[PDB]
Amino acid sequence: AHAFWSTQPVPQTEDETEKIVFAGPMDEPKTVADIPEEPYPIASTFEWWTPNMEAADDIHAIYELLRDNYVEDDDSMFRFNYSEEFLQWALCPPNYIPDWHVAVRRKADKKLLAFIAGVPVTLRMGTPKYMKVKAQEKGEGEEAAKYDEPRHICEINFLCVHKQLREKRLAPILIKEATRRVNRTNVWQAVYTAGVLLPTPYASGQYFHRSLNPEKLVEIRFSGIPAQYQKFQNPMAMLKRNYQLPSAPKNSGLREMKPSDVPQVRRILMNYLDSFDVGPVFSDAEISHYLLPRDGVVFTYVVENDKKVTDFFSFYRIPSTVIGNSNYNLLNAAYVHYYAATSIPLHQLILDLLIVAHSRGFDVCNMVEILDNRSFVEQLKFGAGDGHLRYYFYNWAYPKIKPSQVALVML
Ligand SMILES: CCCCCCCCCCCCCC(=O)SCCNC(=O)CCNC(=O)[C@H](O)C(C)(C)COP(=O)(O)OP(=O)(O)OC[C@H]1O[C@@H](n2cnc3c(N)ncnc32)[C@H](O)[C@@H]1OP(=O)(O)O
Ligand SMILES: N[C@@H](CC(=O)N1C[C@@H](CO)[C@H](c2ccc(Cl)cc2)C1)Cc1ccc(Cl)cc1
Ligand SMILES: [Mg+2]
Repeated sequence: AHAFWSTQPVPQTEDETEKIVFAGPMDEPKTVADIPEEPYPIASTFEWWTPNMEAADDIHAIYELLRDNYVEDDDSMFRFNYSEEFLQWALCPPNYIPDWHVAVRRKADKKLLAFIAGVPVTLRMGTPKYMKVKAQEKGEGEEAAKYDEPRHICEINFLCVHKQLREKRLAPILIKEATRRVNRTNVWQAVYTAGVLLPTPYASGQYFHRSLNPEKLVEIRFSGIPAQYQKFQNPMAMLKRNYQLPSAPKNSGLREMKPSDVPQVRRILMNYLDSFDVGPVFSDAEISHYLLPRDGVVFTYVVENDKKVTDFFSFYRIPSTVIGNSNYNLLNAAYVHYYAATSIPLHQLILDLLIVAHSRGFDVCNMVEILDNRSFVEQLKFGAGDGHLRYYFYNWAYPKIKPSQVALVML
Protein backbone atom coordinates (compact mmCIF):
# COMPACT_ATOMS: atom_id res chain seq x y z
CA ALA A 1 0.00 0.00 0.00
CA HIS A 2 2.77 2.57 0.83
CA ALA A 3 6.09 1.70 -0.99
CA PHE A 4 7.89 4.66 0.65
CA TRP A 5 6.13 5.24 3.95
CA SER A 6 6.35 1.56 4.86
CA THR A 7 10.21 1.89 4.88
CA GLN A 8 10.25 4.89 7.27
CA PRO A 9 10.37 5.20 11.06
CA VAL A 10 6.74 6.16 11.69
CA PRO A 11 3.73 4.24 13.15
CA GLN A 12 2.26 2.16 10.30
CA THR A 13 -1.42 1.83 11.31
CA GLU A 14 -3.99 3.10 13.76
CA ASP A 15 -3.67 -0.28 15.51
CA GLU A 16 0.04 0.30 16.11
CA THR A 17 -0.73 3.89 17.26
CA GLU A 18 -3.31 2.59 19.71
CA LYS A 19 -0.58 0.46 21.47
CA ILE A 20 1.66 3.50 22.05
CA VAL A 21 1.62 4.63 25.62
CA PHE A 22 4.88 6.66 26.02
CA ALA A 23 6.59 9.38 23.92
CA GLY A 24 10.00 8.28 22.55
CA PRO A 25 11.96 7.42 19.35
CA MET A 26 10.75 4.78 16.85
CA ASP A 27 14.27 3.88 15.79
CA GLU A 28 17.78 2.89 16.69
CA PRO A 29 19.84 5.63 18.44
CA LYS A 30 22.38 6.71 15.65
CA THR A 31 25.32 9.28 15.35
CA VAL A 32 26.29 11.95 12.79
CA ALA A 33 29.31 9.78 11.88
CA ASP A 34 26.88 6.97 10.79
CA ILE A 35 25.23 9.28 8.18
CA PRO A 36 26.48 9.33 4.51
CA GLU A 37 28.45 12.55 3.95
CA GLU A 38 27.69 12.23 0.12
CA PRO A 39 24.26 13.55 -0.96
CA TYR A 40 21.60 10.98 -1.72
CA PRO A 41 22.01 9.66 -5.24
CA ILE A 42 19.87 11.38 -7.91
CA ALA A 43 19.40 10.94 -11.68
CA SER A 44 22.42 12.09 -13.66
CA THR A 45 20.28 14.79 -15.38
CA PHE A 46 19.14 16.43 -12.09
CA GLU A 47 21.14 18.13 -9.33
CA TRP A 48 20.60 19.16 -5.73
CA TRP A 49 20.55 22.97 -5.15
CA THR A 50 20.55 24.82 -1.83
CA PRO A 51 18.80 28.25 -2.37
CA ASN A 52 19.76 31.16 -0.21
CA MET A 53 16.33 32.17 1.25
CA GLU A 54 17.64 35.51 2.36
CA ALA A 55 18.71 36.45 -1.24
CA ALA A 56 15.92 38.07 -3.17
CA ASP A 57 16.68 36.26 -6.40
CA ASP A 58 16.65 32.74 -4.90
CA ILE A 59 13.51 33.56 -2.87
CA HIS A 60 11.83 34.60 -6.12
CA ALA A 61 12.78 31.31 -7.89
CA ILE A 62 11.22 29.29 -5.04
CA TYR A 63 8.18 31.67 -4.94
CA GLU A 64 7.44 30.95 -8.65
CA LEU A 65 7.61 27.16 -8.16
CA LEU A 66 5.14 27.34 -5.27
CA ARG A 67 2.93 29.91 -6.99
CA ASP A 68 2.41 27.57 -9.93
CA ASN A 69 2.68 24.09 -8.30
CA TYR A 70 1.85 24.17 -4.55
CA VAL A 71 -1.38 23.19 -2.75
CA GLU A 72 -4.61 23.63 -4.72
CA ASP A 73 -8.11 22.33 -4.17
CA ASP A 74 -9.51 19.29 -6.08
CA ASP A 75 -11.59 21.53 -8.40
CA SER A 76 -8.61 23.60 -9.36
CA MET A 77 -10.31 26.84 -8.21
CA PHE A 78 -7.71 28.19 -5.71
CA ARG A 79 -3.98 27.67 -5.38
CA PHE A 80 -1.90 29.00 -2.45
CA ASN A 81 0.24 32.04 -3.39
CA TYR A 82 2.63 32.50 -0.41
CA SER A 83 4.49 35.74 -0.91
CA GLU A 84 8.21 36.28 -1.27
CA GLU A 85 8.21 38.24 2.08
CA PHE A 86 6.22 35.45 3.76
CA LEU A 87 8.70 32.77 2.53
CA GLN A 88 11.73 34.71 3.88
CA TRP A 89 9.88 35.09 7.26
CA ALA A 90 8.74 31.47 7.49
CA LEU A 91 12.02 29.82 6.35
CA CYS A 92 14.67 32.03 8.12
CA PRO A 93 13.76 32.18 11.82
CA PRO A 94 16.50 32.60 14.50
CA ASN A 95 19.29 30.02 14.15
CA TYR A 96 17.84 28.54 10.99
CA ILE A 97 20.07 26.11 9.04
CA PRO A 98 20.51 27.10 5.33
CA ASP A 99 21.33 23.47 4.37
CA TRP A 100 17.79 22.38 5.43
CA HIS A 101 16.31 24.26 2.41
CA VAL A 102 16.58 21.63 -0.34
CA ALA A 103 15.76 21.97 -4.06
CA VAL A 104 16.19 19.94 -7.26
CA ARG A 105 17.06 21.58 -10.57
CA ARG A 106 17.22 20.13 -14.09
CA LYS A 107 20.83 20.57 -15.18
CA ALA A 108 20.30 21.29 -18.91
CA ASP A 109 18.03 24.32 -18.67
CA LYS A 110 18.47 24.90 -14.84
CA LYS A 111 14.64 24.44 -14.50
CA LEU A 112 13.54 24.34 -10.92
CA LEU A 113 11.74 21.01 -10.33
CA ALA A 114 11.11 20.48 -6.55
CA PHE A 115 11.57 21.88 -3.06
CA ILE A 116 11.29 20.96 0.58
CA ALA A 117 12.27 22.95 3.64
CA GLY A 118 13.10 22.38 7.28
CA VAL A 119 13.34 24.98 10.09
CA PRO A 120 14.36 24.48 13.72
CA VAL A 121 11.71 24.40 16.47
CA THR A 122 11.97 23.75 20.20
CA LEU A 123 9.02 21.53 20.96
CA ARG A 124 7.42 20.02 24.09
CA MET A 125 6.60 16.50 22.84
CA GLY A 126 6.79 14.31 25.97
CA THR A 127 4.01 11.94 27.02
CA PRO A 128 0.65 13.74 27.10
CA LYS A 129 -1.38 14.45 30.29
CA TYR A 130 -3.99 11.69 29.91
CA MET A 131 -1.24 9.04 29.25
CA LYS A 132 0.79 10.29 32.27
CA VAL A 133 -2.32 9.61 34.38
CA LYS A 134 -2.59 6.07 32.95
CA ALA A 135 1.14 5.57 33.66
CA GLN A 136 0.75 6.75 37.28
CA GLU A 137 -2.17 4.28 37.71
CA LYS A 138 0.19 1.45 36.65
CA GLY A 139 3.33 2.53 38.48
CA GLU A 140 5.09 3.60 35.21
CA GLY A 141 5.67 7.35 35.79
CA GLU A 142 9.40 7.12 35.26
CA GLU A 143 9.09 5.73 31.76
CA ALA A 144 6.30 8.24 30.94
CA ALA A 145 8.53 11.23 31.98
CA LYS A 146 11.68 10.32 30.17
CA TYR A 147 11.16 12.84 27.32
CA ASP A 148 9.47 15.70 29.15
CA GLU A 149 12.18 18.27 28.46
CA PRO A 150 11.65 20.47 25.31
CA ARG A 151 13.47 19.01 22.31
CA HIS A 152 15.34 20.86 19.44
CA ILE A 153 13.85 19.24 16.33
CA CYS A 154 12.97 20.00 12.61
CA GLU A 155 9.57 21.33 11.25
CA ILE A 156 9.15 20.29 7.60
CA ASN A 157 6.96 22.26 5.15
CA PHE A 158 6.72 23.48 1.57
CA LEU A 159 7.24 20.04 -0.05
CA CYS A 160 6.47 20.65 -3.75
CA VAL A 161 7.11 18.74 -7.01
CA HIS A 162 6.51 20.55 -10.37
CA LYS A 163 3.31 19.43 -12.07
CA GLN A 164 5.31 17.96 -15.04
CA LEU A 165 7.20 15.67 -12.64
CA ARG A 166 4.26 14.26 -10.63
CA GLU A 167 3.98 10.54 -9.81
CA LYS A 168 7.64 9.83 -10.68
CA ARG A 169 8.71 9.08 -7.04
CA LEU A 170 10.62 12.33 -6.71
CA ALA A 171 9.00 13.27 -3.34
CA PRO A 172 10.55 10.26 -1.51
CA ILE A 173 14.01 11.21 -2.83
CA LEU A 174 13.54 14.84 -1.55
CA ILE A 175 12.38 13.50 1.79
CA LYS A 176 15.40 11.12 2.07
CA GLU A 177 17.83 13.96 1.25
CA ALA A 178 16.19 16.35 3.75
CA THR A 179 16.31 13.59 6.43
CA ARG A 180 20.08 13.07 5.69
CA ARG A 181 20.84 16.80 6.02
CA VAL A 182 18.85 17.05 9.31
CA ASN A 183 20.48 13.90 10.74
CA ARG A 184 23.98 15.34 9.70
CA THR A 185 23.16 18.12 12.34
CA ASN A 186 22.36 15.54 15.04
CA VAL A 187 18.58 16.01 14.83
CA TRP A 188 16.52 12.86 14.60
CA GLN A 189 12.82 13.86 14.77
CA ALA A 190 10.61 16.17 12.70
CA VAL A 191 7.08 17.44 12.93
CA TYR A 192 4.91 18.10 9.86
CA THR A 193 1.30 18.60 8.89
CA ALA A 194 -0.64 17.70 5.75
CA GLY A 195 -4.24 17.89 4.53
CA VAL A 196 -3.86 14.31 3.17
CA LEU A 197 -3.96 11.13 5.28
CA LEU A 198 -0.55 9.36 5.55
CA PRO A 199 0.82 6.81 8.01
CA THR A 200 -0.08 7.92 10.80
CA PRO A 201 -1.33 11.15 12.46
CA TYR A 202 -1.02 11.74 16.19
CA ALA A 203 -3.78 14.45 16.04
CA SER A 204 -6.27 15.86 13.47
CA GLY A 205 -8.31 19.02 13.53
CA GLN A 206 -11.04 20.40 11.27
CA TYR A 207 -10.71 23.67 9.31
CA PHE A 208 -12.93 26.65 10.19
CA HIS A 209 -13.71 29.79 8.10
CA ARG A 210 -15.28 33.14 9.08
CA SER A 211 -16.64 35.16 6.13
CA LEU A 212 -15.49 38.80 6.09
CA ASN A 213 -16.44 39.77 2.42
CA PRO A 214 -19.34 37.36 1.65
CA GLU A 215 -20.26 38.98 -1.68
CA LYS A 216 -16.74 38.36 -3.03
CA LEU A 217 -16.58 34.86 -1.49
CA VAL A 218 -19.84 33.91 -3.28
CA GLU A 219 -18.71 35.53 -6.60
CA ILE A 220 -15.47 33.51 -6.63
CA ARG A 221 -17.39 30.35 -5.53
CA PHE A 222 -15.46 29.91 -2.33
CA SER A 223 -18.93 30.13 -0.64
CA GLY A 224 -22.51 29.74 -1.87
CA ILE A 225 -25.59 31.57 -0.59
CA PRO A 226 -26.88 28.96 1.90
CA ALA A 227 -30.41 27.55 1.35
CA GLN A 228 -32.03 29.23 4.34
CA TYR A 229 -31.20 32.65 2.92
CA GLN A 230 -33.36 31.86 -0.16
CA LYS A 231 -36.48 32.54 1.90
CA PHE A 232 -35.57 36.24 1.87
CA GLN A 233 -36.43 38.89 -0.73
CA ASN A 234 -32.66 39.73 -0.96
CA PRO A 235 -30.61 36.66 0.06
CA MET A 236 -27.24 38.42 -0.45
CA ALA A 237 -28.24 41.55 1.51
CA MET A 238 -29.19 39.32 4.44
CA LEU A 239 -25.93 37.33 4.10
CA LYS A 240 -23.93 40.61 4.21
CA ARG A 241 -25.87 41.58 7.28
CA ASN A 242 -25.25 38.34 9.05
CA TYR A 243 -21.42 38.78 8.68
CA GLN A 244 -21.28 42.57 9.28
CA LEU A 245 -18.57 43.78 11.74
CA PRO A 246 -17.71 47.00 13.56
CA SER A 247 -15.46 49.41 11.61
CA ALA A 248 -13.02 49.95 14.46
CA PRO A 249 -11.84 47.70 17.40
CA LYS A 250 -13.88 47.54 20.59
CA ASN A 251 -11.14 46.85 23.18
CA SER A 252 -9.75 49.93 24.75
CA GLY A 253 -5.98 50.09 24.57
CA LEU A 254 -5.64 47.82 21.56
CA ARG A 255 -2.49 48.81 19.55
CA GLU A 256 0.17 47.16 17.36
CA MET A 257 2.90 45.17 19.16
CA LYS A 258 6.29 46.91 19.46
CA PRO A 259 9.78 45.54 20.36
CA SER A 260 9.43 46.66 23.99
CA ASP A 261 6.42 44.32 24.36
CA VAL A 262 8.49 41.19 23.58
CA PRO A 263 9.21 40.07 27.22
CA GLN A 264 5.53 40.58 28.42
CA VAL A 265 4.15 38.78 25.28
CA ARG A 266 6.66 35.95 25.70
CA ARG A 267 5.60 35.62 29.43
CA ILE A 268 1.82 35.43 28.81
CA LEU A 269 2.14 33.23 25.70
CA MET A 270 4.44 30.67 27.24
CA ASN A 271 2.28 30.50 30.40
CA TYR A 272 -0.75 29.81 28.17
CA LEU A 273 0.92 27.29 25.83
CA ASP A 274 2.23 25.30 28.78
CA SER A 275 -1.32 23.95 29.37
CA PHE A 276 -1.32 22.00 26.05
CA ASP A 277 0.38 18.61 25.53
CA VAL A 278 2.28 19.53 22.32
CA GLY A 279 3.54 23.14 22.03
CA PRO A 280 6.58 25.28 21.06
CA VAL A 281 9.01 27.02 23.41
CA PHE A 282 10.03 30.46 22.08
CA SER A 283 12.97 32.58 23.10
CA ASP A 284 12.79 36.37 23.11
CA ALA A 285 14.40 36.25 19.61
CA GLU A 286 11.76 33.83 18.35
CA ILE A 287 8.93 35.87 19.84
CA SER A 288 10.39 38.91 18.04
CA HIS A 289 10.68 37.02 14.76
CA TYR A 290 7.29 35.30 14.68
CA LEU A 291 5.14 38.03 16.26
CA LEU A 292 6.48 41.57 15.55
CA PRO A 293 4.40 43.11 12.76
CA ARG A 294 5.71 42.66 9.25
CA ASP A 295 3.96 44.35 6.41
CA GLY A 296 1.82 42.09 4.27
CA VAL A 297 2.89 39.00 6.33
CA VAL A 298 2.07 39.03 10.13
CA PHE A 299 -0.22 41.37 12.10
CA THR A 300 -0.03 41.46 15.93
CA TYR A 301 -1.92 43.56 18.40
CA VAL A 302 -1.67 43.93 22.19
CA VAL A 303 -4.25 45.05 24.72
CA GLU A 304 -2.48 47.66 26.89
CA ASN A 305 -4.44 49.46 29.55
CA ASP A 306 -2.83 51.51 32.29
CA LYS A 307 0.70 50.68 31.00
CA LYS A 308 0.51 46.86 31.23
CA VAL A 309 0.06 44.39 28.32
CA THR A 310 -2.52 41.86 29.39
CA ASP A 311 -3.65 40.17 26.12
CA PHE A 312 -2.51 39.87 22.54
CA PHE A 313 -3.51 38.24 19.23
CA SER A 314 -1.77 37.68 15.89
CA PHE A 315 -2.83 36.62 12.39
CA TYR A 316 -0.87 36.07 9.20
CA ARG A 317 -1.69 36.61 5.55
CA ILE A 318 -1.62 34.12 2.66
CA PRO A 319 -3.42 35.05 -0.58
CA SER A 320 -4.62 32.30 -2.91
CA THR A 321 -4.72 32.68 -6.72
CA VAL A 322 -8.35 32.54 -7.98
CA ILE A 323 -7.73 30.18 -10.92
CA GLY A 324 -10.76 31.25 -13.03
CA ASN A 325 -12.52 34.70 -12.52
CA SER A 326 -13.05 37.95 -14.52
CA ASN A 327 -13.60 40.13 -11.47
CA TYR A 328 -11.00 38.85 -9.04
CA ASN A 329 -7.45 37.40 -9.10
CA LEU A 330 -6.84 36.81 -5.44
CA LEU A 331 -8.58 35.51 -2.28
CA ASN A 332 -7.01 37.47 0.62
CA ALA A 333 -7.11 35.19 3.71
CA ALA A 334 -6.17 36.01 7.32
CA TYR A 335 -5.15 32.94 9.48
CA VAL A 336 -5.41 32.95 13.31
CA HIS A 337 -1.83 32.64 14.66
CA TYR A 338 -0.84 32.75 18.44
CA TYR A 339 -2.77 34.64 21.07
CA ALA A 340 -3.22 34.85 24.89
CA ALA A 341 -6.00 36.31 26.96
CA THR A 342 -5.61 37.20 30.69
CA SER A 343 -7.97 40.20 31.10
CA ILE A 344 -10.91 39.58 28.72
CA PRO A 345 -12.70 36.61 27.36
CA LEU A 346 -11.15 34.93 24.30
CA HIS A 347 -14.26 35.73 22.14
CA GLN A 348 -13.92 39.47 22.92
CA LEU A 349 -10.17 39.38 21.97
CA ILE A 350 -10.75 37.49 18.70
CA LEU A 351 -13.70 39.75 17.71
CA ASP A 352 -11.07 42.52 17.43
CA LEU A 353 -8.97 40.20 15.23
CA LEU A 354 -11.95 39.91 12.85
CA ILE A 355 -12.53 43.68 12.95
CA VAL A 356 -8.91 44.46 12.12
CA ALA A 357 -8.69 41.84 9.40
CA HIS A 358 -11.90 43.11 7.76
CA SER A 359 -10.76 46.74 7.99
CA ARG A 360 -7.47 45.80 6.27
CA GLY A 361 -9.35 44.17 3.34
CA PHE A 362 -9.14 40.50 4.11
CA ASP A 363 -11.95 38.34 2.64
CA VAL A 364 -12.02 35.43 5.12
CA CYS A 365 -10.48 34.49 8.44
CA ASN A 366 -9.31 30.83 8.66
CA MET A 367 -8.10 28.62 11.49
CA VAL A 368 -7.83 25.01 12.72
CA GLU A 369 -9.64 23.84 15.99
CA ILE A 370 -6.30 23.72 17.91
CA LEU A 371 -5.52 25.90 21.01
CA ASP A 372 -8.90 27.21 22.51
CA ASN A 373 -10.19 28.03 19.01
CA ARG A 374 -13.43 26.05 19.69
CA SER A 375 -14.37 28.46 22.50
CA PHE A 376 -15.42 31.26 20.12
CA VAL A 377 -16.57 29.37 16.95
CA GLU A 378 -20.33 29.89 17.41
CA GLN A 379 -20.55 33.40 18.79
CA LEU A 380 -18.05 34.68 16.18
CA LYS A 381 -19.88 32.82 13.31
CA PHE A 382 -17.09 30.52 12.16
CA GLY A 383 -18.30 27.47 10.26
CA ALA A 384 -16.41 24.15 9.88
CA GLY A 385 -14.95 23.52 6.46
CA ASP A 386 -14.34 20.21 4.64
CA GLY A 387 -11.36 17.85 5.19
CA HIS A 388 -9.00 17.61 8.10
CA LEU A 389 -5.58 18.71 8.80
CA ARG A 390 -3.37 16.15 10.24
CA TYR A 391 -0.30 16.41 12.56
CA TYR A 392 2.59 13.97 12.20
CA PHE A 393 5.99 13.18 13.70
CA TYR A 394 8.94 11.54 12.03
CA ASN A 395 10.78 8.99 14.29
CA TRP A 396 8.57 9.69 17.30
CA ALA A 397 6.03 7.33 18.83
CA TYR A 398 3.22 9.40 20.33
CA PRO A 399 -0.21 8.58 21.84
CA LYS A 400 -3.19 10.00 19.90
CA ILE A 401 -4.25 13.33 21.29
CA LYS A 402 -7.30 15.69 20.71
CA PRO A 403 -6.56 18.86 18.62
CA SER A 404 -7.53 21.01 21.66
CA GLN A 405 -4.24 19.59 23.16
CA VAL A 406 -2.07 20.93 20.29
CA ALA A 407 -0.51 24.45 20.52
CA LEU A 408 1.77 24.37 17.46
CA VAL A 409 0.52 26.70 14.61
CA MET A 410 1.68 25.36 11.24
CA LEU A 411 2.24 27.95 8.42
C1 LIG B 1 14.65 13.79 11.16
C2 LIG B 1 14.37 14.75 9.98
C3 LIG B 1 13.28 14.02 9.12
C4 LIG B 1 12.90 14.97 7.94
C5 LIG B 1 11.70 14.49 7.02
C6 LIG B 1 10.38 14.25 7.77
C7 LIG B 1 9.23 13.75 6.88
C8 LIG B 1 8.57 14.89 6.07
C9 LIG B 1 7.47 14.31 5.12
C10 LIG B 1 7.04 15.44 4.18
C11 LIG B 1 5.98 16.31 4.86
C12 LIG B 1 5.55 17.45 3.86
C13 LIG B 1 4.50 18.39 4.57
C14 LIG B 1 3.89 19.27 3.47
O1 LIG B 1 4.65 20.10 2.91
S1 LIG B 1 2.28 18.97 3.03
C15 LIG B 1 2.13 19.94 1.45
C16 LIG B 1 2.50 18.99 0.30
N1 LIG B 1 2.57 19.70 -1.01
C17 LIG B 1 1.51 19.72 -1.85
O2 LIG B 1 0.42 19.17 -1.62
C18 LIG B 1 1.76 20.55 -3.13
C19 LIG B 1 1.13 19.91 -4.42
N2 LIG B 1 1.55 18.49 -4.59
C20 LIG B 1 2.80 18.11 -4.81
O3 LIG B 1 3.70 18.98 -4.99
C21 LIG B 1 3.13 16.63 -4.98
O4 LIG B 1 1.87 16.02 -5.25
C22 LIG B 1 3.81 16.01 -3.71
C23 LIG B 1 5.18 16.71 -3.57
C24 LIG B 1 2.97 16.28 -2.44
C25 LIG B 1 4.01 14.48 -3.84
O5 LIG B 1 4.63 14.28 -5.14
P1 LIG B 1 3.97 13.29 -6.27
O6 LIG B 1 2.50 13.40 -6.19
O7 LIG B 1 4.70 13.54 -7.52
O8 LIG B 1 4.26 11.81 -5.75
P2 LIG B 1 5.70 10.97 -5.83
O9 LIG B 1 5.38 9.84 -6.84
O10 LIG B 1 6.81 11.89 -6.04
O11 LIG B 1 5.66 10.32 -4.40
C26 LIG B 1 4.63 9.50 -3.92
C27 LIG B 1 4.83 9.27 -2.47
O12 LIG B 1 4.70 10.54 -1.75
C28 LIG B 1 3.79 10.37 -0.69
N3 LIG B 1 3.16 11.67 -0.45
C29 LIG B 1 2.26 12.26 -1.25
N4 LIG B 1 1.90 13.45 -0.68
C30 LIG B 1 2.65 13.60 0.46
C31 LIG B 1 2.74 14.57 1.47
N5 LIG B 1 1.97 15.73 1.50
N6 LIG B 1 3.59 14.39 2.51
C32 LIG B 1 4.33 13.25 2.60
N7 LIG B 1 4.26 12.28 1.65
C33 LIG B 1 3.42 12.46 0.60
C34 LIG B 1 2.79 9.30 -1.17
O13 LIG B 1 2.01 8.80 -0.08
C35 LIG B 1 3.78 8.35 -1.88
O14 LIG B 1 4.42 7.52 -0.89
P3 LIG B 1 3.85 5.99 -0.69
O15 LIG B 1 2.41 6.13 -0.27
O16 LIG B 1 4.07 5.43 -2.02
O17 LIG B 1 4.58 5.38 0.51
N1 LIG C 1 2.28 21.63 5.94
C1 LIG C 1 0.93 21.98 5.57
C2 LIG C 1 0.51 23.17 6.49
C3 LIG C 1 -0.99 23.10 6.58
O1 LIG C 1 -1.68 22.02 6.45
N2 LIG C 1 -1.70 24.28 6.59
C4 LIG C 1 -1.13 25.63 6.39
C5 LIG C 1 -2.38 26.44 6.74
C6 LIG C 1 -2.25 27.85 6.22
O2 LIG C 1 -1.20 28.51 6.94
C7 LIG C 1 -3.51 25.69 6.05
C8 LIG C 1 -4.92 26.06 6.46
C9 LIG C 1 -5.92 25.96 5.48
C10 LIG C 1 -7.24 26.26 5.73
C11 LIG C 1 -7.59 26.67 7.03
CL1 LIG C 1 -9.31 27.03 7.31
C12 LIG C 1 -6.60 26.78 8.02
C13 LIG C 1 -5.24 26.50 7.78
C14 LIG C 1 -3.19 24.22 6.53
C15 LIG C 1 0.91 22.27 4.03
C16 LIG C 1 -0.50 22.53 3.61
C17 LIG C 1 -0.92 23.79 3.24
C18 LIG C 1 -2.24 24.06 2.91
C19 LIG C 1 -3.08 23.00 2.96
CL2 LIG C 1 -4.80 23.38 2.63
C20 LIG C 1 -2.70 21.68 3.28
C21 LIG C 1 -1.35 21.42 3.63
MG1 LIG D 1 7.37 12.66 -8.63
